[PDB]
Amino acid sequence: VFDVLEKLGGSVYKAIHKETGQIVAIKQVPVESDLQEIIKEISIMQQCDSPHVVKYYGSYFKNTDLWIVMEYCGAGSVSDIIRLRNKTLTEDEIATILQSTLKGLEYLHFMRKIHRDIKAGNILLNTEGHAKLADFGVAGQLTDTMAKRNTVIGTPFWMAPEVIQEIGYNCVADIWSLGITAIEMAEGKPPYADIHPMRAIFMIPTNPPPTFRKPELWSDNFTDFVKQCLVKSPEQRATATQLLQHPFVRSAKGVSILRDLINEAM
Repeated sequence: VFDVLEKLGGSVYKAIHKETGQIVAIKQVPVESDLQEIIKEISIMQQCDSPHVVKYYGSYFKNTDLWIVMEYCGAGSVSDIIRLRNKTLTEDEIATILQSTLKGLEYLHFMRKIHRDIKAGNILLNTEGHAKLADFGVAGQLTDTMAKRNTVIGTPFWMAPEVIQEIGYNCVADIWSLGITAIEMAEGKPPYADIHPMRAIFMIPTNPPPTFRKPELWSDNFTDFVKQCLVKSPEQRATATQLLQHPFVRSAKGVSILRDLINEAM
């Protein structure tokens, strides 16, 4: 049923679906492990149907292992691509990638889900250059009787001020994480990266919004895009829908402009 090839990363494999020839990824996890986040991730992906979100195809038991079958993203994460090439991204490459990422967020947020771990390591590119959100293992779900989440969770440098403070928060926590991700893609690491993450988390609520390390390298469009994402007040912060109309994003080139990037990395 599945013809497993090489190890890409328990662990991840490339495989063919012998009934279609379609390539998939199969994550192998031993059943006797902590499956808490695997369970949450799959429950969230099962509810999603979007070309900007990694798809889940199903699960199997095999010799005391659990095999999870998922959409295959050939180029890997944006973070991998940056390491492989040893180069940060250009304004155009970032505008294209984040346009698709924002369509993913617009979809999730309409569906009442907060990803909670947006960062370059969790945006995946397929070989045609289409970005997809992955890794839903700490995602939150809003409901009728729960209009805010309050769990302090995510990855420290990318966490929104309101997520760190005790107050509840909603989907726009992800928009803060996206601004940090824009900086990470342009500069190679998030603000506060050289300081202890348990120290940085206490600074995030009290400090002014982060800026670019070298403001002179970047256009006014890109500079303004990051400013809007990183508005400290959650109630004032732009939505994903609104940011898709931002001049930095709405004029983004087609995915053809990432062909250099993928080819070089792969």
